[PDB]
Amino acid sequence: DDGGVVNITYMHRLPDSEGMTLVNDIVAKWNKQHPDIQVKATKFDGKASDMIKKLETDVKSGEAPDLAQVGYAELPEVFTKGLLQDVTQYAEQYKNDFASGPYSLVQVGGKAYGLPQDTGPLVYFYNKAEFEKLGITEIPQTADEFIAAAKTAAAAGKYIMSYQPDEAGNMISGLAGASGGWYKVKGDSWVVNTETDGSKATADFYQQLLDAKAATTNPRWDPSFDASIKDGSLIGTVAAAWEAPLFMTSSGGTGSGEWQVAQLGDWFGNAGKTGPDGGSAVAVLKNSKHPKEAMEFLDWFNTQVPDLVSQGLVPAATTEDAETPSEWSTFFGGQDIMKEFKTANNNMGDFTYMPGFSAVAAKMNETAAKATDGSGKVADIFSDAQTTSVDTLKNFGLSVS
Ligand SMILES: CC(=O)N[C@H]1[C@H](O[C@H]2[C@@H](O)[C@@H](CO)O[C@@H](O[C@H]3[C@H](O)[C@@H](O)[C@H](O)O[C@@H]3CO)[C@@H]2O)O[C@H](CO)[C@@H](O)[C@@H]1O[C@@H]1O[C@H](CO)[C@H](O)[C@H](O)[C@H]1O
Ligand code: NA
Ligand code: NA
Ligand SMILES: [Zn+2]
Ligand SMILES: [Zn+2]
Repeated sequence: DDGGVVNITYMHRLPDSEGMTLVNDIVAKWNKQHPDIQVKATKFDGKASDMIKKLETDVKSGEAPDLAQVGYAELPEVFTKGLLQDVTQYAEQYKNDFASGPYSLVQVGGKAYGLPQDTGPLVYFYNKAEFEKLGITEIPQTADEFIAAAKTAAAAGKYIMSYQPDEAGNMISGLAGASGGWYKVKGDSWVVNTETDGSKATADFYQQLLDAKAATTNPRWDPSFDASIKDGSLIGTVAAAWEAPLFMTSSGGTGSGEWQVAQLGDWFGNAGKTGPDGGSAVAVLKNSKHPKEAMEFLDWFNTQVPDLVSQGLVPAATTEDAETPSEWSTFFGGQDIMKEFKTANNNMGDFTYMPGFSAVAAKMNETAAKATDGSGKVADIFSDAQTTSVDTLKNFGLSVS
Protein backbone atom coordinates (compact mmCIF):
# COMPACT_ATOMS: atom_id res chain seq x y z
CA ASP A 1 0.00 0.00 0.00
CA ASP A 2 0.84 3.69 -0.31
CA GLY A 3 2.26 5.60 2.65
CA GLY A 4 -0.03 7.30 5.17
CA VAL A 5 -0.24 10.58 3.22
CA VAL A 6 -0.51 10.73 -0.57
CA ASN A 7 -0.10 14.19 -2.10
CA ILE A 8 -2.01 15.08 -5.28
CA THR A 9 -1.79 18.25 -7.35
CA TYR A 10 -4.70 19.61 -9.45
CA MET A 11 -4.24 22.48 -11.95
CA HIS A 12 -7.48 23.99 -13.19
CA ARG A 13 -8.67 26.98 -15.19
CA LEU A 14 -11.94 27.70 -13.40
CA PRO A 15 -12.71 31.42 -13.01
CA ASP A 16 -12.63 31.76 -9.19
CA SER A 17 -14.41 35.15 -9.57
CA GLU A 18 -16.01 37.17 -6.77
CA GLY A 19 -19.27 35.54 -5.64
CA MET A 20 -18.09 32.04 -6.55
CA THR A 21 -17.22 29.16 -4.19
CA LEU A 22 -13.50 29.14 -4.76
CA VAL A 23 -11.80 25.97 -5.92
CA ASN A 24 -9.52 26.19 -2.88
CA ASP A 25 -12.49 26.37 -0.52
CA ILE A 26 -14.01 23.30 -2.18
CA VAL A 27 -10.72 21.36 -1.97
CA ALA A 28 -10.27 22.48 1.68
CA LYS A 29 -13.38 20.46 2.57
CA TRP A 30 -11.76 17.37 1.01
CA ASN A 31 -8.42 17.97 2.76
CA LYS A 32 -10.04 18.29 6.19
CA GLN A 33 -11.79 14.95 5.76
CA HIS A 34 -8.88 13.13 4.12
CA PRO A 35 -5.47 13.51 5.77
CA ASP A 36 -4.60 10.38 3.75
CA ILE A 37 -5.01 12.13 0.34
CA GLN A 38 -3.99 15.80 0.44
CA VAL A 39 -4.73 17.92 -2.61
CA LYS A 40 -3.03 21.12 -3.74
CA ALA A 41 -5.26 22.95 -6.23
CA THR A 42 -3.88 25.82 -8.30
CA LYS A 43 -5.44 28.03 -10.98
CA PHE A 44 -3.42 28.24 -14.19
CA ASP A 45 -1.91 31.72 -14.48
CA GLY A 46 -2.41 32.46 -18.15
CA LYS A 47 -4.97 32.49 -20.94
CA ALA A 48 -6.94 29.30 -21.52
CA SER A 49 -5.24 28.13 -24.77
CA ASP A 50 -1.83 28.25 -23.11
CA MET A 51 -2.75 25.66 -20.46
CA ILE A 52 -2.16 22.52 -22.54
CA LYS A 53 1.10 24.07 -23.79
CA LYS A 54 2.29 24.43 -20.17
CA LEU A 55 1.12 20.85 -19.45
CA GLU A 56 3.21 19.63 -22.40
CA THR A 57 6.31 21.44 -21.12
CA ASP A 58 5.76 20.24 -17.55
CA VAL A 59 5.13 16.58 -18.46
CA LYS A 60 8.50 16.58 -20.30
CA SER A 61 10.30 18.31 -17.41
CA GLY A 62 8.69 16.08 -14.75
CA GLU A 63 6.99 19.07 -13.08
CA ALA A 64 3.43 18.25 -14.19
CA PRO A 65 0.47 18.01 -11.80
CA ASP A 66 -1.37 14.71 -11.19
CA LEU A 67 -4.66 16.18 -12.44
CA ALA A 68 -5.30 18.90 -15.00
CA GLN A 69 -8.35 20.45 -16.61
CA VAL A 70 -8.42 19.37 -20.28
CA GLY A 71 -11.23 20.46 -22.60
CA TYR A 72 -13.04 17.65 -24.42
CA ALA A 73 -11.79 19.32 -27.62
CA GLU A 74 -8.26 19.19 -26.24
CA LEU A 75 -8.22 15.59 -25.01
CA PRO A 76 -7.46 13.86 -28.35
CA GLU A 77 -4.60 16.34 -28.87
CA VAL A 78 -2.96 15.81 -25.50
CA PHE A 79 -3.51 12.05 -25.76
CA THR A 80 -1.73 12.01 -29.13
CA LYS A 81 1.14 13.99 -27.57
CA GLY A 82 1.48 11.18 -24.95
CA LEU A 83 0.61 13.42 -21.98
CA LEU A 84 -2.13 11.26 -20.39
CA GLN A 85 -2.33 8.16 -18.19
CA ASP A 86 -4.79 5.32 -18.88
CA VAL A 87 -7.04 5.21 -15.78
CA THR A 88 -9.74 2.93 -17.21
CA GLN A 89 -9.78 0.61 -14.18
CA TYR A 90 -10.51 3.63 -11.95
CA ALA A 91 -12.90 5.56 -14.22
CA GLU A 92 -15.12 2.42 -14.45
CA GLN A 93 -15.82 2.63 -10.72
CA TYR A 94 -17.17 6.22 -11.01
CA LYS A 95 -18.94 5.94 -14.37
CA ASN A 96 -22.42 5.91 -12.83
CA ASP A 97 -21.94 9.32 -11.22
CA PHE A 98 -21.75 10.97 -14.68
CA ALA A 99 -23.89 11.45 -17.76
CA SER A 100 -23.03 8.90 -20.45
CA GLY A 101 -22.22 11.49 -23.16
CA PRO A 102 -19.63 13.43 -21.17
CA TYR A 103 -18.24 10.13 -19.81
CA SER A 104 -17.62 8.90 -23.39
CA LEU A 105 -15.63 12.10 -24.03
CA VAL A 106 -12.91 11.08 -21.57
CA GLN A 107 -12.22 7.98 -23.64
CA VAL A 108 -9.84 7.24 -26.52
CA GLY A 109 -10.03 3.78 -28.03
CA GLY A 110 -12.19 2.52 -25.17
CA LYS A 111 -9.62 3.67 -22.62
CA ALA A 112 -10.47 6.40 -20.09
CA TYR A 113 -8.11 9.24 -19.21
CA GLY A 114 -9.99 11.01 -16.40
CA LEU A 115 -13.49 12.12 -15.51
CA PRO A 116 -15.87 14.59 -17.17
CA GLN A 117 -16.56 17.85 -15.34
CA ASP A 118 -18.98 20.08 -17.29
CA THR A 119 -20.69 20.68 -20.64
CA GLY A 120 -20.91 23.75 -22.88
CA PRO A 121 -24.17 23.89 -24.81
CA LEU A 122 -24.71 27.08 -26.74
CA VAL A 123 -27.74 29.22 -25.82
CA TYR A 124 -29.04 32.76 -26.43
CA PHE A 125 -28.88 35.54 -23.81
CA TYR A 126 -31.10 38.58 -24.43
CA ASN A 127 -32.55 41.62 -22.67
CA LYS A 128 -36.29 41.04 -22.88
CA ALA A 129 -37.12 44.63 -21.85
CA GLU A 130 -34.93 46.11 -24.61
CA PHE A 131 -36.42 43.67 -27.15
CA GLU A 132 -39.87 44.94 -26.17
CA LYS A 133 -38.82 48.58 -26.60
CA LEU A 134 -37.77 47.71 -30.18
CA GLY A 135 -41.02 45.89 -30.91
CA ILE A 136 -39.34 42.47 -31.03
CA THR A 137 -42.02 40.50 -29.20
CA GLU A 138 -40.77 36.97 -29.93
CA ILE A 139 -37.30 35.49 -30.44
CA PRO A 140 -37.18 35.28 -34.28
CA GLN A 141 -36.88 31.58 -35.20
CA THR A 142 -35.51 31.68 -38.76
CA ALA A 143 -32.26 33.34 -39.88
CA ASP A 144 -34.13 35.70 -42.25
CA GLU A 145 -36.53 36.90 -39.53
CA PHE A 146 -33.62 37.26 -37.09
CA ILE A 147 -31.54 39.28 -39.56
CA ALA A 148 -34.53 41.63 -40.17
CA ALA A 149 -34.95 42.15 -36.41
CA ALA A 150 -31.21 42.70 -36.11
CA LYS A 151 -31.26 45.47 -38.74
CA THR A 152 -34.13 47.17 -36.84
CA ALA A 153 -32.05 47.00 -33.66
CA ALA A 154 -28.89 48.30 -35.38
CA ALA A 155 -30.74 51.34 -36.81
CA ALA A 156 -31.50 52.13 -33.15
CA GLY A 157 -27.88 51.68 -32.02
CA LYS A 158 -28.67 48.33 -30.32
CA TYR A 159 -27.24 44.90 -31.23
CA ILE A 160 -29.03 41.59 -30.81
CA MET A 161 -25.95 39.60 -31.89
CA SER A 162 -22.23 39.62 -31.24
CA TYR A 163 -19.56 38.36 -33.62
CA GLN A 164 -16.65 37.16 -31.48
CA PRO A 165 -13.53 36.71 -33.59
CA ASP A 166 -11.46 35.50 -30.58
CA GLU A 167 -14.04 32.70 -30.04
CA ALA A 168 -14.53 31.58 -33.64
CA GLY A 169 -12.66 28.29 -32.99
CA ASN A 170 -14.98 27.39 -30.04
CA MET A 171 -18.31 29.19 -30.57
CA ILE A 172 -18.49 29.20 -34.37
CA SER A 173 -17.23 25.61 -34.64
CA GLY A 174 -19.93 24.65 -32.12
CA LEU A 175 -22.71 26.47 -34.03
CA ALA A 176 -21.68 24.87 -37.33
CA GLY A 177 -21.15 21.50 -35.56
CA ALA A 178 -24.69 21.46 -34.15
CA SER A 179 -25.88 19.91 -37.41
CA GLY A 180 -23.02 17.54 -38.16
CA GLY A 181 -19.45 16.52 -37.46
CA TRP A 182 -16.41 17.78 -39.33
CA TYR A 183 -14.08 14.88 -38.48
CA LYS A 184 -14.49 11.13 -38.86
CA VAL A 185 -12.12 8.18 -38.67
CA LYS A 186 -12.59 5.89 -41.64
CA GLY A 187 -10.47 2.92 -40.67
CA ASP A 188 -6.90 3.71 -41.61
CA SER A 189 -7.46 7.45 -42.18
CA TRP A 190 -9.27 10.58 -41.07
CA VAL A 191 -11.85 12.21 -43.33
CA VAL A 192 -12.20 15.97 -42.90
CA ASN A 193 -14.99 18.22 -44.13
CA THR A 194 -15.36 21.52 -42.27
CA GLU A 195 -17.52 22.92 -45.09
CA THR A 196 -20.80 21.26 -44.19
CA ASP A 197 -24.28 22.63 -44.76
CA GLY A 198 -24.10 23.90 -41.13
CA SER A 199 -20.80 25.68 -41.75
CA LYS A 200 -22.33 27.30 -44.83
CA ALA A 201 -25.51 28.39 -43.01
CA THR A 202 -23.45 29.71 -40.06
CA ALA A 203 -21.23 31.73 -42.40
CA ASP A 204 -24.24 33.21 -44.19
CA PHE A 205 -25.89 34.25 -40.91
CA TYR A 206 -22.83 36.13 -39.62
CA GLN A 207 -21.97 37.47 -43.09
CA GLN A 208 -25.40 39.09 -43.49
CA LEU A 209 -25.15 40.53 -39.95
CA LEU A 210 -21.66 41.97 -40.55
CA ASP A 211 -22.59 43.38 -43.96
CA ALA A 212 -25.57 45.11 -42.31
CA LYS A 213 -23.38 46.38 -39.47
CA ALA A 214 -25.86 44.62 -37.17
CA ALA A 215 -23.56 42.63 -34.88
CA THR A 216 -20.89 43.86 -32.50
CA THR A 217 -17.32 42.93 -33.49
CA ASN A 218 -15.54 43.39 -30.13
CA PRO A 219 -13.40 40.41 -29.04
CA ARG A 220 -15.30 38.53 -26.29
CA TRP A 221 -12.49 38.79 -23.76
CA ASP A 222 -11.68 42.48 -24.40
CA PRO A 223 -12.91 45.32 -22.14
CA SER A 224 -14.79 46.66 -25.20
CA PHE A 225 -17.09 43.61 -24.94
CA ASP A 226 -17.90 44.32 -21.27
CA ALA A 227 -18.45 48.00 -22.13
CA SER A 228 -21.06 47.04 -24.76
CA ILE A 229 -23.07 45.19 -22.10
CA LYS A 230 -22.60 47.92 -19.45
CA ASP A 231 -23.65 50.72 -21.83
CA GLY A 232 -26.80 48.89 -22.90
CA SER A 233 -25.87 48.52 -26.58
CA LEU A 234 -25.36 44.73 -26.68
CA ILE A 235 -28.83 43.35 -25.85
CA GLY A 236 -28.58 39.86 -27.28
CA THR A 237 -25.91 37.27 -28.06
CA VAL A 238 -25.10 33.61 -28.43
CA ALA A 239 -23.28 32.41 -25.33
CA ALA A 240 -21.88 29.15 -23.96
CA ALA A 241 -23.99 28.14 -20.92
CA TRP A 242 -20.90 28.46 -18.60
CA GLU A 243 -20.80 32.20 -19.47
CA ALA A 244 -23.71 33.04 -17.17
CA PRO A 245 -21.88 34.34 -14.08
CA LEU A 246 -19.10 35.78 -16.24
CA PHE A 247 -21.62 37.72 -18.29
CA MET A 248 -23.35 38.89 -15.09
CA THR A 249 -20.08 40.21 -13.67
CA SER A 250 -19.18 41.81 -17.04
CA SER A 251 -22.55 43.62 -17.19
CA GLY A 252 -21.73 45.54 -13.99
CA GLY A 253 -25.41 44.97 -13.17
CA THR A 254 -26.78 46.57 -16.35
CA GLY A 255 -30.15 45.05 -17.31
CA SER A 256 -30.41 43.07 -14.06
CA GLY A 257 -33.97 41.75 -13.83
CA GLU A 258 -34.51 41.97 -17.60
CA TRP A 259 -32.11 39.37 -19.04
CA GLN A 260 -33.42 35.99 -20.17
CA VAL A 261 -31.98 32.76 -21.59
CA ALA A 262 -33.53 31.21 -24.72
CA GLN A 263 -32.62 28.16 -26.80
CA LEU A 264 -30.81 28.96 -30.06
CA GLY A 265 -33.18 29.71 -32.90
CA ASP A 266 -32.82 27.96 -36.23
CA TRP A 267 -30.22 30.50 -37.37
CA PHE A 268 -27.24 28.28 -38.22
CA GLY A 269 -28.69 25.41 -40.25
CA ASN A 270 -28.81 23.73 -36.82
CA ALA A 271 -32.39 22.37 -37.23
CA GLY A 272 -33.41 22.46 -33.58
CA LYS A 273 -30.03 21.34 -32.19
CA THR A 274 -27.31 23.25 -30.41
CA GLY A 275 -23.60 22.50 -30.33
CA PRO A 276 -20.69 22.40 -27.85
CA ASP A 277 -18.53 25.40 -27.02
CA GLY A 278 -15.89 24.23 -24.54
CA GLY A 279 -16.80 21.85 -21.74
CA SER A 280 -14.01 20.05 -19.93
CA ALA A 281 -12.74 16.91 -18.26
CA VAL A 282 -10.04 16.66 -15.66
CA ALA A 283 -7.41 14.19 -16.85
CA VAL A 284 -4.74 12.18 -15.05
CA LEU A 285 -1.33 13.01 -16.52
CA LYS A 286 1.32 10.56 -17.78
CA ASN A 287 3.64 10.17 -14.81
CA SER A 288 1.23 10.62 -11.90
CA LYS A 289 2.29 8.08 -9.27
CA HIS A 290 -1.17 8.03 -7.69
CA PRO A 291 -3.86 7.57 -10.34
CA LYS A 292 -6.24 5.77 -7.95
CA GLU A 293 -6.29 8.50 -5.36
CA ALA A 294 -6.26 11.24 -7.98
CA MET A 295 -9.44 9.69 -9.39
CA GLU A 296 -10.95 9.14 -5.93
CA PHE A 297 -10.61 12.85 -5.20
CA LEU A 298 -11.72 13.81 -8.72
CA ASP A 299 -14.96 11.87 -8.44
CA TRP A 300 -15.71 13.70 -5.20
CA PHE A 301 -14.75 17.10 -6.67
CA ASN A 302 -16.77 16.62 -9.86
CA THR A 303 -19.86 15.69 -7.83
CA GLN A 304 -19.88 18.88 -5.68
CA VAL A 305 -22.73 20.11 -7.84
CA PRO A 306 -23.73 23.41 -6.17
CA ASP A 307 -20.07 24.49 -5.81
CA LEU A 308 -19.34 23.72 -9.48
CA VAL A 309 -22.53 25.52 -10.51
CA SER A 310 -21.26 28.57 -8.62
CA GLN A 311 -18.28 28.65 -11.05
CA GLY A 312 -20.80 28.74 -13.91
CA LEU A 313 -20.42 25.03 -14.73
CA VAL A 314 -23.20 22.89 -16.12
CA PRO A 315 -22.01 19.73 -14.35
CA ALA A 316 -21.52 16.34 -16.04
CA ALA A 317 -22.48 14.76 -12.69
CA THR A 318 -25.87 13.11 -12.42
CA THR A 319 -25.69 12.52 -8.65
CA GLU A 320 -28.04 15.48 -7.91
CA ASP A 321 -29.94 18.09 -9.95
CA ALA A 322 -28.13 21.36 -10.68
CA GLU A 323 -30.11 24.33 -9.39
CA THR A 324 -30.05 27.97 -10.46
CA PRO A 325 -28.39 30.10 -7.74
CA SER A 326 -30.66 32.81 -6.31
CA GLU A 327 -28.31 35.60 -7.58
CA TRP A 328 -28.54 34.28 -11.16
CA SER A 329 -32.33 33.97 -11.24
CA THR A 330 -32.52 37.54 -9.87
CA PHE A 331 -30.29 38.86 -12.67
CA PHE A 332 -32.17 36.78 -15.24
CA GLY A 333 -35.62 38.16 -14.39
CA GLY A 334 -36.62 35.35 -12.04
CA GLN A 335 -35.80 32.67 -14.63
CA ASP A 336 -34.69 29.14 -13.74
CA ILE A 337 -31.85 29.36 -16.30
CA MET A 338 -30.33 26.01 -15.32
CA LYS A 339 -33.45 24.39 -16.75
CA GLU A 340 -32.65 26.07 -20.08
CA PHE A 341 -29.06 24.84 -19.84
CA LYS A 342 -30.29 21.28 -19.28
CA THR A 343 -32.65 21.48 -22.22
CA ALA A 344 -29.79 22.77 -24.38
CA ASN A 345 -27.45 20.02 -23.22
CA ASN A 346 -30.06 17.39 -24.08
CA ASN A 347 -30.36 18.89 -27.59
CA MET A 348 -26.61 19.30 -28.16
CA GLY A 349 -25.03 17.53 -31.14
CA ASP A 350 -22.12 15.13 -30.73
CA PHE A 351 -18.86 16.43 -32.24
CA THR A 352 -15.59 14.53 -32.63
CA TYR A 353 -12.50 16.77 -32.37
CA MET A 354 -9.42 15.72 -34.36
CA PRO A 355 -6.10 15.64 -32.50
CA GLY A 356 -4.52 19.07 -33.06
CA PHE A 357 -7.79 21.02 -33.12
CA SER A 358 -6.00 23.82 -31.26
CA ALA A 359 -4.30 24.80 -34.55
CA VAL A 360 -7.65 24.74 -36.32
CA ALA A 361 -9.21 26.97 -33.69
CA ALA A 362 -6.18 29.30 -33.92
CA LYS A 363 -6.61 29.59 -37.72
CA MET A 364 -10.37 30.07 -37.36
CA ASN A 365 -9.83 33.01 -35.01
CA GLU A 366 -7.23 34.62 -37.29
CA THR A 367 -9.49 34.33 -40.30
CA ALA A 368 -12.59 35.39 -38.29
CA ALA A 369 -10.84 38.65 -37.42
CA LYS A 370 -10.45 39.49 -41.16
CA ALA A 371 -14.27 39.60 -41.52
CA THR A 372 -14.72 42.44 -39.01
CA ASP A 373 -13.50 45.17 -41.41
CA GLY A 374 -14.69 43.40 -44.55
CA SER A 375 -11.18 42.35 -45.63
CA GLY A 376 -12.21 38.66 -45.40
CA LYS A 377 -15.47 36.69 -45.77
CA VAL A 378 -17.01 34.74 -42.91
CA ALA A 379 -17.09 31.63 -45.15
CA ASP A 380 -13.28 31.71 -45.31
CA ILE A 381 -13.18 30.68 -41.64
CA PHE A 382 -14.41 27.26 -42.77
CA SER A 383 -12.36 26.87 -45.92
CA ASP A 384 -9.27 27.74 -43.90
CA ALA A 385 -10.30 25.36 -41.13
CA GLN A 386 -10.47 22.58 -43.79
CA THR A 387 -6.92 23.15 -44.96
CA THR A 388 -5.48 23.64 -41.45
CA SER A 389 -7.26 20.49 -40.22
CA VAL A 390 -5.77 18.34 -42.97
CA ASP A 391 -2.29 19.91 -42.53
CA THR A 392 -2.36 19.48 -38.77
CA LEU A 393 -3.32 15.77 -38.95
CA LYS A 394 -0.46 15.19 -41.43
CA ASN A 395 1.93 17.10 -39.14
CA PHE A 396 0.99 14.62 -36.39
CA GLY A 397 1.93 11.79 -38.77
CA LEU A 398 -1.71 10.77 -39.13
CA SER A 399 -3.21 9.58 -42.37
CA VAL A 400 -5.83 11.70 -44.13
CA SER A 401 -8.06 10.46 -46.90
C1 LIG B 1 -12.83 26.17 -25.24
C2 LIG B 1 -12.16 26.95 -24.14
O1 LIG B 1 -11.22 26.45 -23.53
N1 LIG B 1 -12.70 28.14 -23.92
C3 LIG B 1 -12.14 28.99 -22.85
C4 LIG B 1 -11.77 30.34 -23.47
O2 LIG B 1 -10.66 30.10 -24.34
C5 LIG B 1 -10.42 31.08 -25.36
C6 LIG B 1 -9.97 32.45 -24.85
O3 LIG B 1 -8.90 32.20 -23.97
C7 LIG B 1 -9.46 33.29 -26.02
C8 LIG B 1 -8.89 34.64 -25.57
O4 LIG B 1 -8.44 35.32 -26.74
O5 LIG B 1 -8.43 32.61 -26.69
C9 LIG B 1 -8.76 31.37 -27.28
O6 LIG B 1 -7.58 30.71 -27.72
C10 LIG B 1 -7.04 31.14 -28.97
C11 LIG B 1 -6.04 32.31 -28.74
O7 LIG B 1 -6.72 33.51 -28.42
C12 LIG B 1 -5.20 32.59 -29.99
O8 LIG B 1 -4.16 33.51 -29.68
C13 LIG B 1 -4.58 31.32 -30.52
O9 LIG B 1 -3.90 31.65 -31.70
O10 LIG B 1 -5.62 30.37 -30.80
C14 LIG B 1 -6.30 29.96 -29.61
C15 LIG B 1 -7.16 28.75 -29.96
O11 LIG B 1 -6.29 27.62 -30.09
C16 LIG B 1 -9.34 30.43 -26.22
O12 LIG B 1 -9.85 29.31 -26.88
O13 LIG B 1 -11.41 31.24 -22.42
C17 LIG B 1 -12.45 31.47 -21.49
C18 LIG B 1 -12.14 32.67 -20.59
O14 LIG B 1 -10.90 32.46 -19.97
C19 LIG B 1 -12.65 30.19 -20.68
O15 LIG B 1 -13.67 30.40 -19.74
C20 LIG B 1 -13.11 29.08 -21.67
O16 LIG B 1 -13.07 27.75 -21.15
C21 LIG B 1 -14.25 27.34 -20.45
O17 LIG B 1 -14.19 27.85 -19.10
C22 LIG B 1 -15.27 27.45 -18.26
C23 LIG B 1 -15.04 28.11 -16.90
O18 LIG B 1 -15.30 29.49 -17.00
C24 LIG B 1 -15.33 25.93 -18.19
O19 LIG B 1 -14.18 25.37 -17.60
C25 LIG B 1 -15.42 25.32 -19.60
O20 LIG B 1 -15.37 23.92 -19.58
C26 LIG B 1 -14.27 25.81 -20.46
O21 LIG B 1 -14.48 25.38 -21.80
NA1 NA C 1 -8.65 4.30 -46.29
NA1 NA D 1 -8.16 32.25 -45.78
ZN1 LIG E 1 -9.53 9.61 3.73
ZN1 LIG F 1 -1.44 5.90 -4.68
